[PDB]
Amino acid sequence: RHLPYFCRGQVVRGFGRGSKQLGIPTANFPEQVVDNLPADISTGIYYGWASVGSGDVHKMVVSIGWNPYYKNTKKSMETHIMHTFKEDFYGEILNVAIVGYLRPEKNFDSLESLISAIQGDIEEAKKRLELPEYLKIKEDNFFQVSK
Ligand SMILES: Cc1cc2nc3c(=O)[nH]c(=O)nc-3n(C[C@H](O)[C@H](O)[C@H](O)COP(=O)(O)O)c2cc1C
Ligand SMILES: Nc1ncnc2c1ncn2[C@@H]1O[C@H](COP(=O)(O)OP(=O)(O)O)[C@@H](O)[C@H]1O
Ligand SMILES: [Mg+2]
Repeated sequence: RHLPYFCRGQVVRGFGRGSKQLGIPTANFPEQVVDNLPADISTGIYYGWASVGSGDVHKMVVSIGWNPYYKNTKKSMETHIMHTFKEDFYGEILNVAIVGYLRPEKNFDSLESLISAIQGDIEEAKKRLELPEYLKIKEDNFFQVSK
């Protein structure tokens, strides 16, 4: 209902061990950005398009979850871009267009099942983003302003 959702934010570090350890880096936005999501953007896994600073637009998956740590029930958001970056981009602006919903959050009983799930979400996102209604969002002026 609030898709496609467009937002931009500084890329910031997270806590615990980064998902770089899984070969699947996940970029965070400051709390200010996540707080401005409409409530109807429920938790779960979404897919869409992203660029960093003035770079090209690439396919991405976003995880929207509950934060265990802040007062009230604050959400969290983290984006994995399906593009190999030559270096990190902390502090740069990540521009995102969230275009579709993949699945609700799920509980997994091992890292094996978690990693397999994430890889499957990525492969499914790549397929869904080829649909003409989603492929066109790559060309949105939203992304053209950043170049
Ligand atoms: C596409 C995608 C889907 C995810 N799905 C789930 C999920 O269904 N359930 C869950 O508990 N964690 C899920 N995660 C969580 C990541 O494994 C977790 O947030 C990890 O700690 C990344 O944060 P980090 O940068 O601190 O490592 C998902 C992550 C991604 C990228
Ligand atoms: N494909 C990519 N998608 C998301 N982040 C990437 C990607 N390639 C490199 N990065 C870098 O990885 C960082 C995320 O790594 P991660 O291990 O998840 O740590 P953290 O969540 O604490 O920032 C991003 O802030 C960014 O600088
Ligand atoms: Mg991360």
